Amino acid sequence: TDTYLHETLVFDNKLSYIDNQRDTDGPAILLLPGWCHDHRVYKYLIQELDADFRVIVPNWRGHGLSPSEVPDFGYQEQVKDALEILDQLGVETFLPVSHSHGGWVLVELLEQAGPERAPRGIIMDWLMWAPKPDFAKSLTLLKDPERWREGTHGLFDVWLDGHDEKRVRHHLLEEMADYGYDCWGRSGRVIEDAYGRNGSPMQMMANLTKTRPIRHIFSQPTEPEYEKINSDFAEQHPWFSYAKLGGPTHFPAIDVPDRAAVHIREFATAIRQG
Ligand SMILES: [Cl-]
Ligand SMILES: [Cl-]
Ligand SMILES: [Cl-]
Ligand SMILES: [Cl-]
Ligand SMILES: [K+]
Ligand code: NA
Repeated sequence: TDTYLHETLVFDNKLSYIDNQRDTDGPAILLLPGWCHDHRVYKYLIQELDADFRVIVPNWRGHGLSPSEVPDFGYQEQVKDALEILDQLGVETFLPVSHSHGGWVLVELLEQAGPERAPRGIIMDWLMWAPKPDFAKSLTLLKDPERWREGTHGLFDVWLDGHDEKRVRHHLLEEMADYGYDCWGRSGRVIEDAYGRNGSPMQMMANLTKTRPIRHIFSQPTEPEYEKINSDFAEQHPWFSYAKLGGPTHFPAIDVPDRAAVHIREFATAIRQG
């Protein structure tokens, strides 16, 4: 898998990124990570899509195999960083797919790149409603330099949802181990600011200048109340759809990769018929 790992200079910063350079018909699949983890979250999903698609996975600033402290930024910078990589690689049309709060990047990426470049988007397991007390409390903890690690552990609890999932545990306890408070504090502040200023992902997506097909595929929250906001938003908006995947954890890219692929392929094939 470290064949496709590349590094390049983006404005000030050196950013690492996956690229299989696969020469084939568009669109590119742009796999966007969330906060405080990297391309490794997508290693099983990359396997599913490798042969048939060109797959690109940009790591954010201070994210990668060797995490490093960097000056503050947010999702607007993540967008620019992603587009700069897309230019350097000479990629035109792409299908973005986000994990959790990489969705803020995805929904602003849709806005700036526009529907001819990015005609559709898949968001994975991303809390559609404005923060409930439990999650709100987590972000509070995350921002606190005294309790940030206690904060991440509270998330790992929720995310694993009482499951001894071998692969997702490896991601959280080994592949996210190196990420310190510079990331986690930053993610807390940006995410909280993202809800407050855009209201919610649903608000943000509905407020697009050019609305277009988006699908929300998720495995949690598992409650009937959460499906309902998803189906109510679906009723109300022709372009919105969703799929409940019934996988164990917060990371469908890892534990039900075959299923995540199936919805990406559907969208890719839909784009390929203009
Ligand atoms: Cl995230
Ligand atoms: Cl919640
Ligand atoms: Cl969070
Ligand atoms: Cl389309
Ligand atoms: K719909
Ligand atoms: Na567990």
